[PDB]
Amino acid sequence: MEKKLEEVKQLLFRLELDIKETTDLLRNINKSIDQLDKYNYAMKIS
Amino acid sequence: MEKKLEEVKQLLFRLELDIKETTDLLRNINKSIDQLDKYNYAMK
Amino acid sequence: MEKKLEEVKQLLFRLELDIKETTDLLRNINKSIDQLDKYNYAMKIS
Amino acid sequence: MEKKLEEVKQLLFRLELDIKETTDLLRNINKSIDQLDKYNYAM
Repeated sequence: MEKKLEEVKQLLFRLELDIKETTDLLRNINKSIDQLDKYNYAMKIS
Repeated sequence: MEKKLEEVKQLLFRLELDIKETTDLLRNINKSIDQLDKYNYAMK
Repeated sequence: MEKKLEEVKQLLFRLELDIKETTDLLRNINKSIDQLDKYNYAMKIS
Repeated sequence: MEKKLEEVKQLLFRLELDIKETTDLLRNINKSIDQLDKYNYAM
């Protein structure tokens, strides 16, 4: 079982990395949309 | 096996916290996107 | 920008579903760990 | 943003593969747990 638990641990590390890389990409996208927000605020509201 | 179970239990929980942060970010992005639609509605 | 955000919306939604599947999986793993703990503890106090 | 979204697509693909691989492993672990219980009545 301990062998199998180690296999689980290694897959959890993979999922953890998947989420890390995905979140980093989301932060990039988030900044992009924030810029679009500020642009459209200036254009349409102010 | 006790220690190994603890190892996995700890890692599971840390990953749950990470995923929570991802979910928060998703919420924020969706709110920013909704803000854009709001400008189209309100400007006009 | 329109269809660019459309694609964003599609990806965000796909990710939302994948996150749900991941969190469910993590709870399922935790259940298995909990059961293994029950057996291990039973051995320890025997 | 085009290329960043493509990278997101690739990460979702990898995530989904990894979810499936983990699900498959867990199924096998749960079978072992069932065997533990099968032979647990008499310690």
